[PDB]
Amino acid sequence: GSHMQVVLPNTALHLKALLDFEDKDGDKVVAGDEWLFEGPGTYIPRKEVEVVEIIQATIIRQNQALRLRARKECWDRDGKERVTGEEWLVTTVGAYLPAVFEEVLDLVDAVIL
Repeated sequence: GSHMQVVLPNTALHLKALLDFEDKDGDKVVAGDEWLFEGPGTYIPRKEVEVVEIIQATIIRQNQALRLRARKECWDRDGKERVTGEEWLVTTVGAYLPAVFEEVLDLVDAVIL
């Protein structure tokens, strides 16, 4: 195992959230959630989730941003199993964060000056 690491060089890894979450509101997970993690340097393997895959940085620019939206309905970004309507935007400077259930919709050049 690599144990907790340090702020990666603008890279991210895919983690799988393993936990029994039963909610009567209409949304519940059963040991089967997974998502990408940018800058997981301080990420540690906790029973709650488990390291699934890893990704280095090498594709974005210094301002280009990538807005991605969920495709299924179980990929949690900050640990909150959201639905396909949930989406997140990546603002890395020279990297590449391929989500798992969230696909990209387009590109957005950020402002440098």
